[PDB]
Amino acid sequence: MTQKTIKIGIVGLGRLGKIHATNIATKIQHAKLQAATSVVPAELDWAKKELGVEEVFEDFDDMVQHADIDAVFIVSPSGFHLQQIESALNAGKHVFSEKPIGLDIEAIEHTQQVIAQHANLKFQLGFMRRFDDSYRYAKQLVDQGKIGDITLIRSYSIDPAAGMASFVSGGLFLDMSIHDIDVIRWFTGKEIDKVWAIGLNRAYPVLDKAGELETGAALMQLEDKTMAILVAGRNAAHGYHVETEIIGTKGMLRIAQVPEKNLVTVMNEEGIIRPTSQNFPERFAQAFLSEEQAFVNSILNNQDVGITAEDGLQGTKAALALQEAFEKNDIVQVAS
Amino acid sequence: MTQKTIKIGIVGLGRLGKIHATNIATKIQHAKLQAATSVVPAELDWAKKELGVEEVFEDFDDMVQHADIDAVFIVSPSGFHLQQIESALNAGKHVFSEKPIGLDIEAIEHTQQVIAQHANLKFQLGFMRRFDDSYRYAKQLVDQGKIGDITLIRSYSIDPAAGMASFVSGGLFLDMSIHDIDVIRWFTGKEIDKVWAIGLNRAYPVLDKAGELETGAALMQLEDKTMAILVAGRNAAHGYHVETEIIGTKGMLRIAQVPEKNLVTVMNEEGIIRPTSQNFPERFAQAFLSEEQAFVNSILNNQDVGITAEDGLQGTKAALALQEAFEKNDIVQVAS
Amino acid sequence: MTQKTIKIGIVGLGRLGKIHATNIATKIQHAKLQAATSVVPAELDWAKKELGVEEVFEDFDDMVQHADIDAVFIVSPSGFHLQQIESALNAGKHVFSEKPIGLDIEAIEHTQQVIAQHANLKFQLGFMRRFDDSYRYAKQLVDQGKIGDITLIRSYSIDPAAGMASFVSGGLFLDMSIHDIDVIRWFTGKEIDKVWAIGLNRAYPVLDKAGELETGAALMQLEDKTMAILVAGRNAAHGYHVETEIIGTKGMLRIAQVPEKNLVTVMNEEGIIRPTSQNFPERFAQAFLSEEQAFVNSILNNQDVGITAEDGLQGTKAALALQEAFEKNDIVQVAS
Amino acid sequence: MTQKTIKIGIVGLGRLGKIHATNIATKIQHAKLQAATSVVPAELDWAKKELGVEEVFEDFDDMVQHADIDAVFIVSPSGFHLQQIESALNAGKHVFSEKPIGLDIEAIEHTQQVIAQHANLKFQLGFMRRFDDSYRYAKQLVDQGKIGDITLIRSYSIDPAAGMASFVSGGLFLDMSIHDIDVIRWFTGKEIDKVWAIGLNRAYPVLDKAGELETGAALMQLEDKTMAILVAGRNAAHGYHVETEIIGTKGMLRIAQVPEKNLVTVMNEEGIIRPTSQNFPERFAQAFLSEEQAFVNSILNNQDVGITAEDGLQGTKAALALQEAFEKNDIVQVAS
Repeated sequence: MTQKTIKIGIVGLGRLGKIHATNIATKIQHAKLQAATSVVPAELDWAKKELGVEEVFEDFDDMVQHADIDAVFIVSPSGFHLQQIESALNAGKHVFSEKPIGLDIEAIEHTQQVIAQHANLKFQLGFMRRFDDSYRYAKQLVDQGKIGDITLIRSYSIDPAAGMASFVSGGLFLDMSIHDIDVIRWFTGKEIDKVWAIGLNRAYPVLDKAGELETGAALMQLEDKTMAILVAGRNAAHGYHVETEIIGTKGMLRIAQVPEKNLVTVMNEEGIIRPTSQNFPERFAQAFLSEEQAFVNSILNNQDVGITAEDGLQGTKAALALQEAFEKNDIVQVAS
Repeated sequence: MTQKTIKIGIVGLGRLGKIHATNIATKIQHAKLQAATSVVPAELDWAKKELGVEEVFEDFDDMVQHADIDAVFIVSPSGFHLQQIESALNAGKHVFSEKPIGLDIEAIEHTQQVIAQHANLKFQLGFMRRFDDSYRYAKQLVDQGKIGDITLIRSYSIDPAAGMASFVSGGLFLDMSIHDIDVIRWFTGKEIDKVWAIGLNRAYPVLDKAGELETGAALMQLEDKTMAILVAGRNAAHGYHVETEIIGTKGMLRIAQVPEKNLVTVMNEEGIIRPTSQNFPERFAQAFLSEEQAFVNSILNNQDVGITAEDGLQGTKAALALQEAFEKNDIVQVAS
Repeated sequence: MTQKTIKIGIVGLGRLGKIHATNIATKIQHAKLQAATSVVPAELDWAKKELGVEEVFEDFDDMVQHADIDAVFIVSPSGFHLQQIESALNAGKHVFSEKPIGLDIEAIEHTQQVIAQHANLKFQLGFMRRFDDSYRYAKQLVDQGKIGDITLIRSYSIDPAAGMASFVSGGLFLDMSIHDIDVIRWFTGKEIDKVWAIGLNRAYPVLDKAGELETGAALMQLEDKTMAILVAGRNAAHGYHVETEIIGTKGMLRIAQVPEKNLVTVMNEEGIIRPTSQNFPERFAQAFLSEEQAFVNSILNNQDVGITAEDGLQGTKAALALQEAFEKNDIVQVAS
Repeated sequence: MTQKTIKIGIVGLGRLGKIHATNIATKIQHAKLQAATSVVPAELDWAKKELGVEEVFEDFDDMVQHADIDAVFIVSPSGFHLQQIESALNAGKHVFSEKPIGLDIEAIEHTQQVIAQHANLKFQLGFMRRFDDSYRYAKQLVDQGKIGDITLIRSYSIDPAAGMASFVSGGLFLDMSIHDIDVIRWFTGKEIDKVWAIGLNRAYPVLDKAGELETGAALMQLEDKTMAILVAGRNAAHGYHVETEIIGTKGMLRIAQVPEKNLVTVMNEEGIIRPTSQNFPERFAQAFLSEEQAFVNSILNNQDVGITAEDGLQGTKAALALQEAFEKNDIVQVAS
């Protein structure tokens, strides 16, 4: 009977890897988590015991050469994405890769070429916000012309204070802002021209010498003089604050003005309380499932999803520009 | 020059009396707080020292007979309203009276007659919600036909838990619900036919034997089979909860769905917080000022405000019906 | 390998039946939609074509006698639930049944006996709100003692005006309020003693003669003098309004104070807009999936879910009491 | 009897001037609107007829030399503020001046000297947001240490689209952002070091050649590397959007996240609607009254309010810096 099962091998079983692994194994239609790769033995025992993964590997190339798989999910550290993407494509496997695509512009361009040489194989980057129901609803309003042309986008990505102690990386803007950059490109269809970024380690000055930032902000000018504002942070007291505001000529919208946990309002001595989502797995649970299913369906239906290596390239380049602008404390042109 | 100063004498310098007194003396245009009556000497010294009241009295009839006043504000305990209303009108004074108009239906009707015999004098009852900006905005929407005919009104009046200790009266529904009854009559233009009320002293069972209630609820059927729901209480943990919901054939609205204090949203470890108004003087500050100014302006302009003794009568009767329904634990017809 | 696949046969392929069918076939782990029963041929072709159901039946007893199934999902009209429950249990099948369990108290008690005689088989009623994330969050707060003892519950179930034209049944309270009754019992652990219900057909008087109601309201007194308020309706202009408020001695909460569609806020000429969920499949999508998975898992793990025939009985009895109270326009004791 | 009446002369009877005039004449305690100056005769007839102003003048120096006044309210166009401030102080009058203090840094410094030479006379600038109840509530939380040290402030001032047609000035940031600059200085106690501003005329390109901007955005770095973000605009579809967000080390708050008009929520076919405040007189009505009363009380009580010429100077300088940064499309240091 038509359209069978896509067998997937995963690499990277950190927090996010385990979410994708668990989802593929137990929720995603027409998919099997067949293989897993990790350099941490305990992670491979987990894959076998919890998810019943049949083939475990210590090495990614070993998995892609030998495992009974049609596709891979790449959830390794960012420095490994490009080489693993190329290897999987060269072994005839469809590829889902987490963001960022890579860290080095030249290396990324090498991978773009490899991808272009395997056009029959699916390649999808994990910009999961494109699959989130609220982002999609806003995108629809924008596409329908309901707020007119976009004049400004403000996007915030602030991690919960709960993560600061362990955090004390590639930089604040690469870590926190790449989804925001992609959202800006997605909604506008436009590119970013120049940026200025500033930052502070006011709560945790230890990050000064570690090179890092606890909170940063940026102003960006787009190609048609569209404006964008970013805030990125690692120290939100109220939970996981990911919010995107779009201002248009005819209206305005905000996606998660505040990060409401659910439909429950609590009233007590502190006033009126809306509990908040606390972390990315909670906030983006639906989006992760949707992007995984889209990847599997793309293979079965031979239809591209629309999230390209170019989207990856531009994401990384803008983030590098923000980083450079922060270090120089000056305006930087992205194309340079 | 046209339209001079209305000199007012006040009786009752409890919490609410002091608010009206302070407002008349310091905020209200074309008004002077000329006289004050109280059986508490400290209250009269307060009136003299804080507000510069020129004439103090221990007795209301003495004030109305002898003070240089055009009008009175009656803010005494409810059992004194009727006799003070009659005395003031018989002495040629315009009358503002706090709710309730009185407690006894027969006695109230006696006062309605006295009022009818002094039609040249203004008489206004302190149903301040009619002057509140939010209530007025909703009233306007209703009057303009924006929600169609009203099918149901739900109104809550819940005092803050901060007041329970002192509270441990005339009954819960007379105390808390008379404004709600008036709001229902005001918005609908309709009368209440029969009611059932229940109640509980779950947080403070001491009120069982004291006759009182800490929380009560009621269902009411209006003359055209319009529905109304009341909740009254003395134990709100989040502040002063006064909320009115109107459901119509074309739409629905809520006045203070939650009692927002101001425009400030706070985000911290507890989630997203909206601080709340804490007590009636805070919530209804604007309404008190507006009704006081309306009273003064009515006298200067010789124009009736529209809040009549009949509005007072029906308020008290419906509240008595709710009380009776609670005590009998059965449906009571208001007209009986 | 441990714990295989639960094969399910479904009866009833109306709107809700098709949701359960689609979910079981495509989303639920360890489940197969093996069989379907319907008296509408087009529905059986749908089951075969859309979901690949292998065995179709025109008759429920034929399905339960002959299909290769372990369990049934009963989503037929309410008058068929009891007989189909008994038949499935007598044929050794685990049973999920939609609410209400049945319509006749005596007939329901007959089925309770049959259920008691098949204790090895799972029986679960579709009170899906118990599986909804927001309801569960509130339940947790209540269970943890965060609002103290419950003094009052107000619950609204109002269907969108979009459905009125087709609607123009068993009565308004049986149709709309049974989930609310169950929620009240679930949160409190208490039973309902007596009720009064009123109603109106103000937008659609045609329902007067049809016996029906477009909007109704009720006050209920529980066994410990806990209070409850219901509103049920078929004419909400803003979408699907299902809201539950719980007032406790230490706090208060509302589940879906307003029925927010998602995390998107829109700002335009009309003010600040939150779009709303429009219908039950949208609002309770997660809850339906969760209750279906719970049913399958209960069978695999041999662990009862906790939603009993008694919960069904009490749901129907309270709804009948509300109906009787409405028709008599008087207080009715549920136990009578 | 102690503390008499402050007689005030006003200049400028545009929209804002008429608000101050009306307030002083009819609401403010211990104040009389004695005199008015305007070069528009109709405005002087208005002052006489509507407010009963006794002395009208065509010339400001004539008013301050000859009118029976103790103080002035300067609500003329911005280019006249400095010369009118100096004249009033030299004639022994207390001075309230609207923002901005002036437009030219050198000229402003000349006026600062004149002010320093009249220390016995009150001087207050109309930064009314400092008197707004919501801003004051947030200020209190910040002062009490509740959000810790401030890491970022984002402030938006967007005028309603209703004003665009007439608007089609001194620049967008001087017009719209001076209150935001002052708010940033007020809350932080810190100064602004360097800025970058960008802008667009996407809805109304006619403003390109007129020199103006319809929407602009800015990033600012403060002296301790505190961050600030501004958005200024003239084309808000939803009303008057003035919002200030403060992010601290321990928490976050927003003042008017959305510009709620009142406590009324409306539910209809468009979803859940909160109507919005439409213009500055509506939004800041309370603040205008409070700052006027503070000015009068400062004179009566001989106590400075705390809003100085320096606050004015820094407001104008930062706005000029934003303007320069926009024109050059580069980072500008405020102190240069």
